[PDB]
Amino acid sequence: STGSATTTPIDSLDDAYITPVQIGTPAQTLNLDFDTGSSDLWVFSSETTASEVDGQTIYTPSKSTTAKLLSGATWSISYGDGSSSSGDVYTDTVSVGGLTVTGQAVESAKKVSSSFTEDSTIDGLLGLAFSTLNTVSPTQQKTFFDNAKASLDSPVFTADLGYHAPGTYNFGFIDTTAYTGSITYTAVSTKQGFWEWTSTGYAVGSGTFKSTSIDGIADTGTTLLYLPATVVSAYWAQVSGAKSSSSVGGYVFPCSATLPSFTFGVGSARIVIPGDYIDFGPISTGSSSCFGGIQSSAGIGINIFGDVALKAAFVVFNGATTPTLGFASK
Ligand SMILES: CC[C@H](C)[C@H](NC(=O)C[C@H](O)[C@H](CC1CCCCC1)NC(=O)CCNC(=O)[C@H](Cc1ccccc1)NC(=O)N1CCC(N)CC1)C(=O)NCc1cnc(C)nc1N
Repeated sequence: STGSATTTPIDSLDDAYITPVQIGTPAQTLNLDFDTGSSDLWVFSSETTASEVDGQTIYTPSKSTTAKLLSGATWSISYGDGSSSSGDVYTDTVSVGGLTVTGQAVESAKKVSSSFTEDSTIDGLLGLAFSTLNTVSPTQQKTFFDNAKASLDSPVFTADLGYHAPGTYNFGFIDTTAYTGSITYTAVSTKQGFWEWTSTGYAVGSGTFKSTSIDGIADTGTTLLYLPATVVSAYWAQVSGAKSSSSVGGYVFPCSATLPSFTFGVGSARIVIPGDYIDFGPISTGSSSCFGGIQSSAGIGINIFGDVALKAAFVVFNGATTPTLGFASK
């Protein structure tokens, strides 16, 4: 079996992408953020504190006939930017663009951090990392992809994010009409529970390619691209006026400057990110200073290939026994 769903940017900056998901019987459609950097499927619901919901669509367990409370199970997660959510657990039917999985763990939020409440376009998350990161206690639960793996024509899923436009999430097959040239596969380390791989190097603009190993994770749930201090400093040095701002918390540049492209290595292949992709707008309404899409990871503890890098490629997440990552131009 297979499934295909359209993913849409939440705002004109591509800060995040939402995908419609059918939950329960009869279906209750919620727009979730697909996150390959987490392994929990949580949603706003009729249980969430009333004061913590501001326009999001909620899931109503009592309205679903397939819904069933997972007695004693609880969840609690906190993300890299500090956001947090927690609540109880249910099992129910979940369909993503045709692909149906019964008995999927649906984590119902009882508490959500203020950053979530302020975000009316995101109804919840669908984690696509490795099941080892699931926070359901005391009985860990499997992810949606893990649950469908056995029924898919191919234990894979693909990410095709668009720049200032809609994209596609496919489950169980490769659309050979969606990319150009060949697909380059690279080893994945599942040790930390992430889609962790190693880039082979980089280039700034038309500069010479630098051979250097960069260890990072493929995370659709992260907006920007976070690389080592040395790499990031070399990029912004090619932009007149750019500088690291203490007050803003990152690299900023004059809104009128042209950004050079950024190249990252996949094996012997190279993926090119257009400079337009790296512009994230005025730091503040009306400002002539703009925020950069490539920032330092010196503080994170790991490099992150977020949407900024991913949307420049057709990405294959091969969940075989020996998982791999596939990158192609498009
Ligand atoms: C089981 C935890 C799980 C693995 C967890 N995983 C993650 O945090 C990675 C995951 O991909 C999450 C998923 C996000 C979380 C926030 C809401 C949207 C989804 N990603 C991040 O945290 C990346 C940092 N945040 C982001 O990149 C958000 C994403 C966003 C976009 C639109 C609207 C709202 C949020 N955007 C931005 O920060 N920016 C974009 C806008 C730009 N103008 C400002 C910068 C984790 O590592 N948590 C850290 C953690 C906490 N506590 C402990 C004890 N250990 C930990 N490792």
